Amino acid sequence: GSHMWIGVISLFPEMFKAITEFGVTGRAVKHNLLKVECWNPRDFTFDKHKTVDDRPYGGGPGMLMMVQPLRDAIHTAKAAAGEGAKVIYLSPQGRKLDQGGVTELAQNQKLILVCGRYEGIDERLIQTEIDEEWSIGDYVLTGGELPAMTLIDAVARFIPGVLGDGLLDCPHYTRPEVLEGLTVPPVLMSGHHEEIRKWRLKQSLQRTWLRRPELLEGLALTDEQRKLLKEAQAEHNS
Amino acid sequence: GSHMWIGVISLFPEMFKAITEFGVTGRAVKHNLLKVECWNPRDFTFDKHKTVDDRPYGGGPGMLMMVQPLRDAIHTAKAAAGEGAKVIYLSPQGRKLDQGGVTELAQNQKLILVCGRYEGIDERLIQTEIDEEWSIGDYVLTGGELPAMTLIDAVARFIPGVLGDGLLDCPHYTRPEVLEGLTVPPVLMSGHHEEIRKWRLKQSLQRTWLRRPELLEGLALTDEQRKLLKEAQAEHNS
Ligand SMILES: CN(C)c1ccccc1CNc1ccc(C(N)=O)cn1
Ligand SMILES: CN(C)c1ccccc1CNc1ccc(C(N)=O)cn1
Repeated sequence: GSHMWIGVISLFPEMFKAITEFGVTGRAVKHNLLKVECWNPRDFTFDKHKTVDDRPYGGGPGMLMMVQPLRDAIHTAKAAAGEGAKVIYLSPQGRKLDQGGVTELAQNQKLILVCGRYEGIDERLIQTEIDEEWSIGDYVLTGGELPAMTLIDAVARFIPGVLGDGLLDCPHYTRPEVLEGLTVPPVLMSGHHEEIRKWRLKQSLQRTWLRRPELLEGLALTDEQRKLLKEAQAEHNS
Repeated sequence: GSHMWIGVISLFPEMFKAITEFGVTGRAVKHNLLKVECWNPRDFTFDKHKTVDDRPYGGGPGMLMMVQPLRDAIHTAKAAAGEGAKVIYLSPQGRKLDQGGVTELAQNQKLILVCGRYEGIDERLIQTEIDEEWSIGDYVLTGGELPAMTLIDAVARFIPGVLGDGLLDCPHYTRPEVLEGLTVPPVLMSGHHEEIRKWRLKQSLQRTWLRRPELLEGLALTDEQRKLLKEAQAEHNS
């Protein structure tokens, strides 16, 4: 339907089984809502030892991905994608991912995700082959595969059929009714649908204010949200 | 040595093969620098259908993780860890991970990572069993397993033997010397070690200023960094 195709360039394509074989994303793949197709630069080498790294000009302790096998793998993925695939490189230098960015990326029917290893890739391939650079957060990983899988999982939630507002989630409770002396809030047992809705929203506002108050500055709260937030801050200050 | 033990509670422990079987983290596991041990709540069920989810009090469309199998799995992991393991729950409601937070977390010799599925876990288990909540970024995933693997990979880079300053990385170049008409900066072929160091630092300052200027506000630049940043901004404005 609104299915999504994701090409992946990675030296460790088997890592992607973590999303393609399990849970909600594994079901999306099995039901053809999400297709994930991997190309490995190692298969595009020609020397006897299948070399995929190379030395940086200028010296330094690290290696980079070797240009030729990576470029050839990218070209093959682009040819398989046909027209209109956006090519994304995952790196700490990229645009910081957030939920608005996920929903932007989810608009593409095709994406190609390039997973860097070693110290990364040659800057000229970014210029010539990459459309957008994205980061999953301000921290350093050993390769771009976990960022690519994170991005796939986040976008997959927007594909119609895969599943069944700016604020943090409210607390949730399940059985039993008392757990190490802690009881479930009585409103949640009241059956009063509207009191339950307002309690949950007031809790989300309170938790957002206490934990991540900067997230509130970016929202235009509704009148109801403004009132419940005021109530929660009054209670907090009592 | 400074090895690290990470207990994981997950309904999909096989996802963790993505970090334990491949690349730098797979080597860390093989060489006993990193141990990752998984417990699955499904193995702590007692009904015929091995039920691991439960309905939220108050209604709503989602399910939560069932308390009893999850609590029992957590208790088993804590007993295996012995004393001093910090128990972390991965969620969007948690403290936002960044590199300073990774280095804080890397100080622990033992961690237990609880991976939520469905709409998450009962709030009272957070109160009774979880030490810290952490988020990998402001976006929603289908479970906490990719956040846990991201955290493991980021912390593993701090374990002595696993591998071979606030700014984004400089561009890097490898063979060939000309690539679709784009040449390598001559300084990197100069062999002048000190000119190369300064060029790389000036590029990191320039890229940080242009892409993520808020990161600069949190740094106390050195005199040399202040001078190279000034030079880069002068060049940019020429
Ligand atoms: C080895 N490095 C630093 C590297 C350098 C450049 C590109 C890819 C990599 C692979 N590592 C990544 C990738 C993404 C993220 C992120 N925060 O999105 C963190 N680490
Ligand atoms: C299903 N949800 C929303 C959920 C709710 C609460 C806990 C765990 C989960 C599992 N999903 C996660 C986990 C972490 C992150 C993150 N940004 O660190 C994103 N999603």
